[PDB]
Amino acid sequence: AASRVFIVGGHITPFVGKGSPLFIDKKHPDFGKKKNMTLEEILATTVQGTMEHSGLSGREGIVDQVVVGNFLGELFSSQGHLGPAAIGSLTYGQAGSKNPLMYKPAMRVEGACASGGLAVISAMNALKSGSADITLAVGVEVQTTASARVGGDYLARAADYQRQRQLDDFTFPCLFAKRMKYIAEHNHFTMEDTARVAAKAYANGNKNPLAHMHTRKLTFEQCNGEDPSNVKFLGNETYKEYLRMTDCSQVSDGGAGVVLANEEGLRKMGLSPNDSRLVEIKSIACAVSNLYEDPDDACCMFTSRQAAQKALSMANIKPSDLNVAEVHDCFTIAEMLMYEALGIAEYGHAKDLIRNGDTTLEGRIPVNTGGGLLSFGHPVGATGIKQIMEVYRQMKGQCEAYQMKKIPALGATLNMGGDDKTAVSAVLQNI
Amino acid sequence: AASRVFIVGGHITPFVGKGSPLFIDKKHPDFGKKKNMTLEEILATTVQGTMEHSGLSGREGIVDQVVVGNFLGELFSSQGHLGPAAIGSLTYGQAGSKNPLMYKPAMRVEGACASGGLAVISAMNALKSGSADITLAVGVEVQTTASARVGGDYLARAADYQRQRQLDDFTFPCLFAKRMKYIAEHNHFTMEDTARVAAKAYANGNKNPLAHMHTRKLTFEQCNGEDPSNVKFLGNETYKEYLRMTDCSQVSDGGAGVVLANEEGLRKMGLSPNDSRLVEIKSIACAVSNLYEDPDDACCMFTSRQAAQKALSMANIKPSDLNVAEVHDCFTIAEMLMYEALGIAEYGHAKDLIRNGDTTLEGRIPVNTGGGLLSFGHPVGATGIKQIMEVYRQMKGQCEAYQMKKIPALGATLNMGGDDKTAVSAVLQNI
Repeated sequence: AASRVFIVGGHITPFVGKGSPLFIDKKHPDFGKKKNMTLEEILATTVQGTMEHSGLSGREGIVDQVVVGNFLGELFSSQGHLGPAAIGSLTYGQAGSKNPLMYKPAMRVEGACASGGLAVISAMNALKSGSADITLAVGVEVQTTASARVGGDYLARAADYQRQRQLDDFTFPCLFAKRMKYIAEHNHFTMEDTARVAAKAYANGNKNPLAHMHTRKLTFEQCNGEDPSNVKFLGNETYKEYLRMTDCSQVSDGGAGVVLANEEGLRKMGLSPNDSRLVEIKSIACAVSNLYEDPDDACCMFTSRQAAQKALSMANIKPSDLNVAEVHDCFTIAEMLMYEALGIAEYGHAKDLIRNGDTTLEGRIPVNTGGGLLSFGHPVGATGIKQIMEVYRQMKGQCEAYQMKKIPALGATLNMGGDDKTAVSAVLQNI
Repeated sequence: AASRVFIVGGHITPFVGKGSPLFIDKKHPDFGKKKNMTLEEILATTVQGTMEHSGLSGREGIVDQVVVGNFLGELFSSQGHLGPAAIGSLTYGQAGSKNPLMYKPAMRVEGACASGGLAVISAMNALKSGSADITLAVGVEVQTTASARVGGDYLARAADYQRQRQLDDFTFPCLFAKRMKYIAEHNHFTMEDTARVAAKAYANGNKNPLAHMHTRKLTFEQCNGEDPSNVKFLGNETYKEYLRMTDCSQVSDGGAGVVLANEEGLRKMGLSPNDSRLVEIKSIACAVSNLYEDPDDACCMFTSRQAAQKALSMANIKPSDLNVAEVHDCFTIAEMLMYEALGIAEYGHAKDLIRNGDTTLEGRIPVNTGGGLLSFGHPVGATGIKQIMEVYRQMKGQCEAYQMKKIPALGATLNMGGDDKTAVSAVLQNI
């Protein structure tokens, strides 16, 4: 009865927002002449691309169900109910066309910035339960339709809003600035260390045409505050000094999709489980903590640590076995904590890794090889599936300018929601 | 083959809003002195009541996963991320208390007014997949924090918002008024038939202390428009004449929860699968259509029909085998169409059932025995789980003044999202 799950293929759209030449604003050659994609268009592009790149064009009816991850569509796009949006995504814009997805099951799932990861878990339950053999998991978000401050208030839906919205209009930046204060007070790592994380993300993004910040070049020195425009922007005076612009992930639009199959699903598609286009999901785990209460030790992401430890234990591997990882760098501060949650650094030693370059493209454990949430960008619902697909892409040699020289055999993802209140971690094995 | 799934117990809160003596407004003895429950409070009450009534007190750690159904908490309560809200619900308001739900998997699922039904399917996939043996599915909603018109706009998130919000502020009432015009043009049923649905709902709700409209008595004649206050309130002139106030489900706050177990889960609790406190979920099915396109025949809810047909076929029963049902009467008009989608009336014959009383408490197929969405009320995320629990309560003889005299052996639910764009249907078998 031991039922395995395979990534058959997937798709990542360019991630776009302010600072990307692909984002249309008063300044783009096409301003007034063309528009940025709507949520519906990103979803359509993501579903279509996922089917295309997974060998399902012309046989989309063998997909059993679709799970959508999305956090804030109801706010930014006035649109919930993305299940039936997904069902209409294959033929979006062609009135009355034949539609092989009609009447299949579909839903949206949500857990803040972990929504993409949750969509993958839900898809996997289906594949393991008798009810599906092939599933589509897609994550989409549009956040460019509101100002930075309105956006902050929207993202604050991930916080304990009643308790924490008062911190700052930029509620999440402030919650992480609050960690960094405590982190500095305990000498856990420094603001130079977090600058070094950004330097790496932006260098990696410069090699990735899909990255929101692909065209932006930043030195360590700029990331460390030697740039007048790298402002300490928070309003809350208690935490203001601990966060720079470059410490923050992007407000982005984008989508990512993956096709997941069990062994019967592979058979229906004419594939063997040893097919070299495949990657096996050896394990996936989810851990969720208490929205209403925060641990004292701001130097440890306990929930993320639990999810990663569960996933690694289920896959029967240790962190030192990992060859590549994607982690939830919603801030530079978060990336450092993620190294310790994943277990690739001991508590208090993420700083060793970032000072030695161990997580750069040339290091022994490259992390966020295409730019992370910092430079690739952070369309919240897409992020969890983008993580999975970036491990997949490295494993199949598809990353071009940021391709790892040594093709990774084992990889991990670690996707987080809110201030370490939801976490989803997967262990992937190259086939 | 697959593991069987059992309802072990569950909970329904009173559903409250304008017209309920339990709802605090400028007119309640406690106005200015006490407040209505927040979403967090409803969720706490619901999670605690569910554990309470499912024999899990003290041993809540044996629950493997929690799934929350909710539609619009991000709008009405500025709060998403209800997974970790649920984890914190067991001990809500007791700072630092020990919490056996810590680090369990949890998420929110969403498909408009089918969000509760989808929570149930999702929990069931977990039970069948190796990852859970006992699950908690809870559905909650708070909608009384905005006006009726704002509420209309928020509920329009269930529509194709870009395409359909233009119809009316009351977008869903208008979409169903639009069906009713077409229905009247094809003689499918009448506005007198839909008055009869309301009259039965309010009579049933008068026997149910949990019903939002428990204290409101309405004759058929009032429901049929012989009451000056029963107005045709829509703005859209094309559809305005086809919908009265009493045709509409309530804007309610409330929660419902259920504990679901597989065979191993029963064993862990000390229960045998023949225990007379249990109900078996013999089948559950989901069907989703295209958000962007509508079928011409407004007289058929094709999606709901597909879900019901799949569920009945999986359970190897016919509609005529059913002894009780709960259907999605978001309008009286919807109830009539639900009879035909469920298959207890043939196409064009729901009118025969409402005229002959077959779906009343004394009929051979009672439907919505406690008031339905019309009188019990409609906290959208709770509805789907409330349906399961109402069938359970009838089957176990717990409905008091609205208890069926002949205990039902077989029951069905049909939960719908939006304008028949998502449907979830379950076949329940009494033990």
